[PDB]
Amino acid sequence: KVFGRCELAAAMKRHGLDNYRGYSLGNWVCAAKFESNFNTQATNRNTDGSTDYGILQINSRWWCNDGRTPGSRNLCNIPCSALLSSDITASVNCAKKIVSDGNGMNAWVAWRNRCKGTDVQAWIRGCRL
Ligand SMILES: [Cl-]
Ligand SMILES: [Cl-]
Repeated sequence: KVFGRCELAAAMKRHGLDNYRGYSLGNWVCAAKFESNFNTQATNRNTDGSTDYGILQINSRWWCNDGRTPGSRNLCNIPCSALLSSDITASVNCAKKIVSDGNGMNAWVAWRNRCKGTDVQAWIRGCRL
C-alpha cells in the first residue's frame, strides 16, 4: 500500500509514535517519506547482503529474519515479510525497539540526512489527526 501523508500520520498516531521517546509525529512521517516514499512494499538490498524492508526500511542485519542474511539477528522477532504488510503494526512495534536502543532516530540514515534539524511539523500540517 502507498500511504497518503495524512493517512500515515494518523495511523502512526494511533500506534503510539507521536512523541515516542521524544520524537514528534512529523519526524516519523518525514523518515517514512524518504525511506520508502510511503510504500509498505519497499525493499532495498545493502552492500553487506542484508535487506531493508517496509515503510521504515528496517534492516535484516539486526531486526528481522529473511532467511538469507547469514549471521544476522532478529531482534524484533519477526519475519521481514511481516514488515511489508499494508497494516503498519509490525513496522511500528519494531521501530519502537530500534529508536529505544540508544541511537534514537539516527538509526534511519534518511532521517539523519533529510529530516533532523528541519521543520518536521510541516509533514503533518493540514492533517486531521
Ligand atoms: Cl538469516
Ligand atoms: Cl533520542
